[PDB]
Amino acid sequence: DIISVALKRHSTKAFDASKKLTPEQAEQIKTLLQYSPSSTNSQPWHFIVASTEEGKARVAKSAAGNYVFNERKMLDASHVVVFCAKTAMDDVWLKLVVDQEDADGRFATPEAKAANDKGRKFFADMHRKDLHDDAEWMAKQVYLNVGNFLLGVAALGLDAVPIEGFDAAILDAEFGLKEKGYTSLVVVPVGHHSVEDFNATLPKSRLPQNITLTEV
Amino acid sequence: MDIISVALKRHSTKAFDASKKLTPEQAEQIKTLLQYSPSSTNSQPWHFIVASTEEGKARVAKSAAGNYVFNERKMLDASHVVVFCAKTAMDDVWLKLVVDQEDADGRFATPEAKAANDKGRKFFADMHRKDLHDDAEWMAKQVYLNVGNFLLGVAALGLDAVPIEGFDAAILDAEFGLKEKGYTSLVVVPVGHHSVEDFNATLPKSRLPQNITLTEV
Ligand SMILES: Cc1cc2nc3c(=O)[nH]c(=O)nc-3n(C[C@H](O)[C@H](O)[C@H](O)COP(=O)(O)O)c2cc1C
Ligand SMILES: Cc1cc2nc3c(=O)[nH]c(=O)nc-3n(C[C@H](O)[C@H](O)[C@H](O)COP(=O)(O)O)c2cc1C
Ligand SMILES: NC(=O)N/N=C/c1ccc([N+](=O)[O-])o1
Ligand SMILES: NC(=O)N/N=C/c1ccc([N+](=O)[O-])o1
Repeated sequence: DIISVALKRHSTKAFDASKKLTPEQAEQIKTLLQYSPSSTNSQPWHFIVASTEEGKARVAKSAAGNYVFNERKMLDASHVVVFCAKTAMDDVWLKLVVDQEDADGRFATPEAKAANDKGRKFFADMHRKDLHDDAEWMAKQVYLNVGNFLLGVAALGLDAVPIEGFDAAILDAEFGLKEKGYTSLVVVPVGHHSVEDFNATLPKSRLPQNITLTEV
Repeated sequence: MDIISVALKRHSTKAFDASKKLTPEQAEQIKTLLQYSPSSTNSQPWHFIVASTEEGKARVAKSAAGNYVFNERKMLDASHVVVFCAKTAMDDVWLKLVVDQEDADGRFATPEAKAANDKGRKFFADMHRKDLHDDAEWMAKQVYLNVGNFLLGVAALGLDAVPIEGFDAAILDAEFGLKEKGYTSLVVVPVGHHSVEDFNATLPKSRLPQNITLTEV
């Protein structure tokens, strides 16, 4: 079941470059990215899915300097997902989200739509006008998406590794993200592990629940 | 179902049936999901409060105050309610705890492997706690990743849930003495079975189209 998946998945340290996702799997990973929940359904994100050699090479430019030992993961995997967050929460995006919810038939009346918009703005304004942490708030939603994604891809029988060891300034510049209103946060190569993936057979290790978990 | 079915079917439950409890097996399963989430460097910079008694849930629900009152019943009515907390600072005792646990579990072939893993972990941790002074946000991001893993996992178990940011973290922290223990509350997730008042159970899901959010290269 899903608990078996959670207990058996791992962060892949080396990919077999001959092993590709099926077209079906490639569509399934896009669906996972799209259907993640987020605060107010704000979906404050953009994904770059690199599957060509040229595309993956562009992403791998970010595995520079002290991050060079992540480069092969980006090159050898089948599909490499760059998770990006918006850099500021703007009204046009808030309108885009509520209009999409309306198109999907979530509102019975104009009043219901207006109440949803008002509630979304309560949370958005708390972050972007009061706390001034909307960049962080949106980034947190993207990390939530990554968590959904890693479990989902494992459940599809695919290997992956989440990567923070990359140069986001290089990756942003490579895809012109800043000027488009986004910034790169996590890179996740997806594919099938190779024999060089020493982590595939190592035991999982987590802190005991008697440290991390209180029942009340 | 496959996992894509779960992703397409799950929803944020707006009202729970307080008579429908998790089985003992399910209660163990949700704790496993919390524990086994990945995180940057396996830093696991988190604490979970799992409230299953009516007394415990009532206390968590004290945080649904003021502008957050319309999340109160979700917290009272679900079988189990999980409070996801992050560490407020990444200290060296914790970094040692994590590498010592990895060693106990058998991840290192030699003392040199263990040292190299420790060195690599500190490379990342020090970038945040020393260069950028943003380790609190870095750790909070790992907690959000855990929440994403959790919501999909509990849905795949056939359980309803809702992630909640609409709560007063000052009240919740004080209620469980979190700050003085070195933690702060970020997300509350009631888990159980929806009630007849869950208007969201039958509404269509809505997401932005991929032509807006997704570029293939
Ligand atoms: C946000 C995030 C960033 C990570 N960055 C890297 C990375 O740059 N390179 C790498 O090899 N592993 C990376 N990892 C993998 C972690 O070390 C791994 O998740 C952790 O040790 C737990 O092991 P598991 O993923 O096999 O369960 C990262 C994980 C997360 C969650
Ligand atoms: C971090 C986070 C916090 C949220 N906070 C609340 C909340 O306080 N109350 C609530 O009813 N729903 C909350 N939601 C639910 C979102 O509105 C919901 O995830 C989004 O509309 C997408 O719908 P779905 O979860 O049904 O797919 C939150 C979701 C996330 C991810
Ligand atoms: N943040 C969200 O996604 N949605 N929040 C919904 C609600 C409903 C009641 C409250 N509340 O804060 O009382 O937040
Ligand atoms: N951040 C992590 O969890 N683990 N990182 C592992 C590695 C391995 C190589 C690199 N790197 O940055 O080149 O990071």
